[PDB]
Amino acid sequence: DLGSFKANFIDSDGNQMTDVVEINFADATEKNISNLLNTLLGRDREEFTPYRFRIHIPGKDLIIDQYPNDLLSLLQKHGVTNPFETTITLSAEPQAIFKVHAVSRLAHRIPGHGQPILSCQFSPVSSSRLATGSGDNTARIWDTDSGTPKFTLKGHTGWVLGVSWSPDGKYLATCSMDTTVRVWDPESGKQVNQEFRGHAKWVLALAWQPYHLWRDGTARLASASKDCTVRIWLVNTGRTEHVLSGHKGSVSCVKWGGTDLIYTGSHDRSVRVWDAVKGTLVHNFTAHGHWVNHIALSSDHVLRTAYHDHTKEVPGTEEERRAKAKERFEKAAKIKGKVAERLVSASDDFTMYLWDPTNNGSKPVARLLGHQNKVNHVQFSPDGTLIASAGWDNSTKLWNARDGKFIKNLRGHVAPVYQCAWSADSRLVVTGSKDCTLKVWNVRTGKLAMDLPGHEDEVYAVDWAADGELVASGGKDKAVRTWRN
Repeated sequence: DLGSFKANFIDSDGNQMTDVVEINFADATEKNISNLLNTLLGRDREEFTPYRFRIHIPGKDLIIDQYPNDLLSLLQKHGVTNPFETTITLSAEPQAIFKVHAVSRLAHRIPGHGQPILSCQFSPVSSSRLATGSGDNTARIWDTDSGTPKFTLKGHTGWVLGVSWSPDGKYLATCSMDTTVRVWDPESGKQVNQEFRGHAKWVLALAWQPYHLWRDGTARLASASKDCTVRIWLVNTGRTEHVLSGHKGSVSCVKWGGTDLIYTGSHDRSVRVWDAVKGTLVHNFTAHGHWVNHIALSSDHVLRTAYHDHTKEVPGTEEERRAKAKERFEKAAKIKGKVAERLVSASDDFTMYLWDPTNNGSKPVARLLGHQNKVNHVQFSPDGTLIASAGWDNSTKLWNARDGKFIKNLRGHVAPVYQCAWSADSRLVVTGSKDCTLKVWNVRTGKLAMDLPGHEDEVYAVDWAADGELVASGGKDKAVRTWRN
């Protein structure tokens, strides 16, 4: 009946995935073509990768990201005069094997904090445990199964600006205006040893060393401070291994990547890359024309949870745990077959820069222009294909993580957007706003999927648990809220 076409399958790198193959238009659904590609690649029936396909419109420079209900008509609409003897290039984008359901309603409101919540993060193990940091000088651990307080972590004498679980879930770290970092046991609620002292001013951000890189029988932890330095701590002994010095202004943000590089952004308007093992400066990016206050790595989500994944399988031994954590990172961070993390940074002049240190050094991949006010948060999607940026201009913007191109606005908030958080399958993003709402966005369609009123005041912090089940939020009204499907 309907005709056929030759298909040229290329991956995200632009490399041909299989030899050219003929496909009937009658069979040309995304599902069937995805099934076909999996088959051509020799995959096992039970190990198929779900593909979506960007269609390269023959005769022009347009790439369609949303697969059409009828391929033939899409081609004819675009003036493909001979659809039956033109090779169609299809970019294959692998999708998550699992699906995260959009949260849709309040699960629990839990009061406890006496001042605003500034930070919140789920355990990398499951959504059953949540941590928050507050201007009441405490962190808290919450039982999200029942919506009850679990532990109050007291000891800090200034605002808790950040909480961060160790990637294996065994520790929680907190940083504070009191110039200290504290490490806690989230199962017992007890502080581990003494406070980490050394910074001269407020401690602004934390980054755990990825689990698969731990050595000397200890976890390592990086802290960024207003004192313009980063310190690397040995967690077991509380000793500072390295002081990363050179920034001429406050180090507002810090990330620790899967090849043992540390990344920093500063009010001295620079973004720097450091060798964590040697404590030496590797790259100094000076493109920004204003204070840098936020950075993100393409690999953040996979490094956030070490060996913990959607399978809920935890390997038995230290070695196996390391191996699985490493394998997950390398599978997620390889571009063109080589491990290569990307970095995005934001300055107060509304600008973002996209970096590929491995392949570009200090020449940025792209400059990301479009926001009409400051960026308050930026996150790569877990699969590293997209960037979401939360703006003071009431918008969240989506960008291509490969070339920095603007893709679409997420419009809906009526006040500054303070944070965003990706679902683990890269399909959804949740945002929290000054307007006291959370909104869940369908990334593929660009549309509001779910609107979540409830908070009595501004929302400062949001997280989407890696297992997908719960979203958490907190802000000026002091009570934590969890959200469920």
